[PDB]
Amino acid sequence: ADWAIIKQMSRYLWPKDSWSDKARVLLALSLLVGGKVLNVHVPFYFREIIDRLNIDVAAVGGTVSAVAGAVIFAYGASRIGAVVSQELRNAVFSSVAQKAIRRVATQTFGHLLNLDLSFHLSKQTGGLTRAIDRGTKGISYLLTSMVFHIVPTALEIGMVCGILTYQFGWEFAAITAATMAAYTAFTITTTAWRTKFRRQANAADNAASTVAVDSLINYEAVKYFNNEAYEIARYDKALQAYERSSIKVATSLAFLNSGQNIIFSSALTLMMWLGARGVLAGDLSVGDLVLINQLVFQLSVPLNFLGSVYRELRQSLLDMETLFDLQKVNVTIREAPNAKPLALPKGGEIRFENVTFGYYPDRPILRNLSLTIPAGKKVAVVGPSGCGKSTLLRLLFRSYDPQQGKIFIDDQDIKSVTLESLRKSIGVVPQDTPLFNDTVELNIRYGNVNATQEQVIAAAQKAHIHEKIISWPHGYQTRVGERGLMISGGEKQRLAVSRLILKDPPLLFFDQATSALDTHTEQALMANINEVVKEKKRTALFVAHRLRTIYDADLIIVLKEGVVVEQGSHRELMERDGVYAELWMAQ
Amino acid sequence: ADWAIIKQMSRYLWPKDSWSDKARVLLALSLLVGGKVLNVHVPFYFREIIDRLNIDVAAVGGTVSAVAGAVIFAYGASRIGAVVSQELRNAVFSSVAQKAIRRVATQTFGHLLNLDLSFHLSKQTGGLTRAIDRGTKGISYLLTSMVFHIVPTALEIGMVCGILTYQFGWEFAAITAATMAAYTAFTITTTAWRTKFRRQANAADNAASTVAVDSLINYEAVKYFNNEAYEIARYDKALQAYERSSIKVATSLAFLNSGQNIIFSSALTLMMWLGARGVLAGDLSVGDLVLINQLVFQLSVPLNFLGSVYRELRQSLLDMETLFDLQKVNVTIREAPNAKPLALPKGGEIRFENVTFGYYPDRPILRNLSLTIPAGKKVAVVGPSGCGKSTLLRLLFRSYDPQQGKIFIDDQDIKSVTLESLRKSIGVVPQDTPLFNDTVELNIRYGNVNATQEQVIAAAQKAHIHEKIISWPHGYQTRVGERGLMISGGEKQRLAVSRLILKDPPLLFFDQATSALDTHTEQALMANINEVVKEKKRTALFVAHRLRTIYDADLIIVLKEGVVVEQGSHRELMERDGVYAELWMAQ
Ligand SMILES: Nc1ncnc2c1ncn2[C@@H]1O[C@H](COP(=O)(O)OP(=O)(O)OP(=O)(O)O)[C@@H](O)[C@H]1O
Ligand SMILES: Nc1ncnc2c1ncn2[C@@H]1O[C@H](COP(=O)(O)OP(=O)(O)OP(=O)(O)O)[C@@H](O)[C@H]1O
Ligand SMILES: [Mg+2]
Ligand SMILES: [Mg+2]
Repeated sequence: ADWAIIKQMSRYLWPKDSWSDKARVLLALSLLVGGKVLNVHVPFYFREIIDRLNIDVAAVGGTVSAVAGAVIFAYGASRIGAVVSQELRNAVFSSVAQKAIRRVATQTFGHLLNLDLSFHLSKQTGGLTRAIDRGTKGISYLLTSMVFHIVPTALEIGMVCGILTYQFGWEFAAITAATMAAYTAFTITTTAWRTKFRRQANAADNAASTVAVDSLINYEAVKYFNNEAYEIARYDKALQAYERSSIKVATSLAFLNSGQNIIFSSALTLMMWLGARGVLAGDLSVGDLVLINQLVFQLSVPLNFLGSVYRELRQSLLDMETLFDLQKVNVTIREAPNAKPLALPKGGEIRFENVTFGYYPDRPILRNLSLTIPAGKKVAVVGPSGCGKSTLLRLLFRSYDPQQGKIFIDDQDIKSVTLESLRKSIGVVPQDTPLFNDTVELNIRYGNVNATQEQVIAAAQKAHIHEKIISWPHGYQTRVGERGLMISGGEKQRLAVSRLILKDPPLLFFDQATSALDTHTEQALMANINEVVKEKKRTALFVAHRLRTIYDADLIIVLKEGVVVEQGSHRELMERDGVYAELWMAQ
Repeated sequence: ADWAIIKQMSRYLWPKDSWSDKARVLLALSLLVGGKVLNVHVPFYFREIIDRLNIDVAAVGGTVSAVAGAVIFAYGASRIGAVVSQELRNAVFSSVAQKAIRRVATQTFGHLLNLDLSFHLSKQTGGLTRAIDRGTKGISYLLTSMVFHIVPTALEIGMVCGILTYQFGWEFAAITAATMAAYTAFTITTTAWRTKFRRQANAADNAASTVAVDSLINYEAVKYFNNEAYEIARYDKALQAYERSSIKVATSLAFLNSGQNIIFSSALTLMMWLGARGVLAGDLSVGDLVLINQLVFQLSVPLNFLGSVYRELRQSLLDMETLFDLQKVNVTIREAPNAKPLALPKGGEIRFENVTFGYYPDRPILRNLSLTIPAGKKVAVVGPSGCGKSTLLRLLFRSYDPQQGKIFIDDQDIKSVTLESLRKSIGVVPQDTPLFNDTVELNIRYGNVNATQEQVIAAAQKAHIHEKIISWPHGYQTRVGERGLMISGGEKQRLAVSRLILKDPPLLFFDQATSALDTHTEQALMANINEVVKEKKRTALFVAHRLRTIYDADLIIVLKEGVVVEQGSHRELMERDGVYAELWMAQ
């Protein structure tokens, strides 16, 4: 299972473009091998010191150079060389690992921004970004563990087994092979038993994080309804589950490490018994026994390093499948192949044909819908609340596809049109208008990020917000706060209208753009919007509950129960005495 | 500096309540000392094996029991005992560490929920929860490092210095003291040089995380204005800064580890030179030399463990000051001492007296404001957009304090009244109404979490939303999505009205509660709200831009430029021919 994830992740070890990080990888591998070779030499120099001081105890000599000085310096310099080269390849491979981090994070964020609207509506705000940054931390930790601690250790077992089989009998090879067999059997058994606790801890951690994020987003809601203790209790219960699972994780890791060190230390005892038997039989010397012990002990050091941090490693593994499964989710809003960009031969003629749509398959909202928005005219869509008139503005934008029927913009099915050209041809003021946690000028220029300050000021006049922004102390640098909450709702809505004005699209969709404005302000703003639409011959589609802003619309579409019940102008709908008349007579 | 943070954190080692986690701490410390003692015995048993196999090479014997069997088993069993007791105290102290994690996280979340509104408006959504969970990870990692790797290592230097000074000369004590001096000097110098890179990496990581979170919150904004590439580029630049700083961090950690291992291995070489000189002079034996080397090497193992994970440790330290500084921020909205709960002798008579307020000190918004909301009457506050009429509803709630003047609810200054009683006496429908990412029924029952299903259904009828919820497939279990975006805005607003209805407060504040509703729906909802207010004699304060919902209000307050320009009823404001007349004649 996880072998597939490791195979997919291995492409970041071997990039095919830069060729300089390839040189860094090769240099890190060469320093890895050199460090392991020096680390395996240092027991040989210790054996040489032991033997030269043991056999030369009878003759009188000095330790400066006569007996053991050169090999003392050799031992010290080889220890220094081993550790220095290990840290040097750590420093070298750090750059490759961090470049892989930035590339993975940017790619995954870019895939997130192209996912469907339904996924982003049904997710949790904290969960996605937690998956992103925790997955990047996982990539970094797992790459650094595999290159820094796992491969060097496996190479250490390789050379230790080879040297103990070469310089000594096959008995040591048999002992170490049985040790690796028992070690692997114990490790896989206890890992198959440790997986439940570690996935439960991750699930409870995610639950606690989502509780905290959802409580902090709705801080005004928790203070308005005095549910601070309720949110604290919810967070506390989630953390109770998390600490129970984490205690089980740690308690079962201290069984893994304990048992695998039982196996390793029993191996060390048996090998030292074989060495003692060899020493007493005259085959081996004291230095050979200390060589055996030192080799196996220097093998122990990386092994209990891996045992100590196994929690973080395998945590990064389940972070691997959660982030990669986030990358593997498909998009249901896909461009048809060989798709031409959207063209507007005449004005933005929008035509719905037999459109049937429901976010849930058992509840159709638009039911056999068929409406024709004329080209270049101001068109108003009215109706009861929840009737499905702001679901036009997100299904015409192709955030959702109809189950039946087709949508045409100038006789072009929007399914057979590139998403990029369609979404640049449509500008919409959303019903709720959250702003980025930045200044006023940045939020205004978000409509066209490469627009100059004069265009931003012009869109500020056209949205009837500029004089207020001048009257403020910070001017256009006034911070709007989190989700545009440090300014008033009417000013925030006018900023959204300013974004639409600065974008200047052929198709304009206003989803109650004057809902939070007083009568004078909405009157002036509607005057500016109407003269913009009439001057540029834009196809403007106004979804509005305030009928007094759209009584001069060219076409008024009354939408009830997801079907057009009546169309026509204001006066025609008055002599129809229909649903629009009942809406208007109720003032 | 950081010593103060460690002192403050040390209270979680010594809890004063449970006394059972105190027993766990003592058991972990006892197993710590026992494991270190056994780990220091195992070189002594290796020395004994070496000596018994060296001096007894002349006489013929077997290794089973005659020469070295008992001490081979002693060596192996002591190694097993050391590692087993180390992992056992890790398992024991894990529970104490995790309980400290849950307590710290719950306390810090609770302090966050009681902070000021201004702090929550001016913060970043990702940043606070990232600080919380990353600080909890820091608490866990730093406690486990200090009890698991730092104190055991310091105890190891203690016993290694003591044993080498006891069994051998003062020369080894002088060498090891000079080694500790050089080690500490190098470590503090390179740590003072490493702090810049590690704080820059944390700052860039926070910047990248905030960019990602702000982009994902505004997914509809980035798709509506086609700024996916812009957000990807912003995230990529932040990640560029992060990877540059992380590469510098790792490159400077591989200098710390390299140099401190230079110092340690030079110490080991010098001590083995002294041991060789002692062996050649007849004072020492071969086993004593291997004892020296084994003691110092088993000291090396924890030291390069700390060197390998020093990044994570000191990262947890700067997480310590960021989370603790989050806990040290004060609240400016504080209850007066000896504060009595809010009483309502007559109805909810609200009176503003000379109130002067501005979120920025250089821009007053309410300027010498003086209005008197009568008791038990429906009162409407109208005015231009941005005039400061929804800043009444958050300054009467005491989310902000006035700079000058006082606010009275039944002749009780709300500054001299407990926040809990004041905020339970006030229920408000906010201007924007985000919902929790849960079902419809949970969002409705958030008004009173301990209310039964019949009361939830009753508030659903009174908010004119129930029949729609029945018509849905999932009923009251319909998920509303992130921030209530998987339902329509009118239905979301009616759910907020339902929360206010279920809360049933004495004071009702509606901040444009019918802004996203059609004329029939707002007419029916206003009928239900008006009969609720009249039946229970509630003091209802309606902030509304739709004047047709509040033409029957008992008092209409016209608020322009932050001062009451005119009051009175609808008819009186008509014969005044003032600002309200100009609002109404503009229809
Ligand atoms: N995923 C979804 N996204 C949007 N609406 C959904 C979804 N699932 C179910 N619905 C329901 O489908 C209906 C679609 O109506 P729509 O959202 O267009 O109303 P609206 O025109 O926005 O009304 P208003 O503008 O007054 O809020 C809503 O009542 C909503 O409750
Ligand atoms: N942190 C802040 N939160 C809210 N408003 C702020 C803040 N800082 C400054 N302001 C300004 O203070 C004024 C307060 O007015 P308020 O937000 O009550 O207007 P409003 O009643 O919401 O008008 P509308 O309902 O038409 O948007 C606003 O004009 C706003 O620009
Ligand atoms: Mg709508
Ligand atoms: Mg308002």
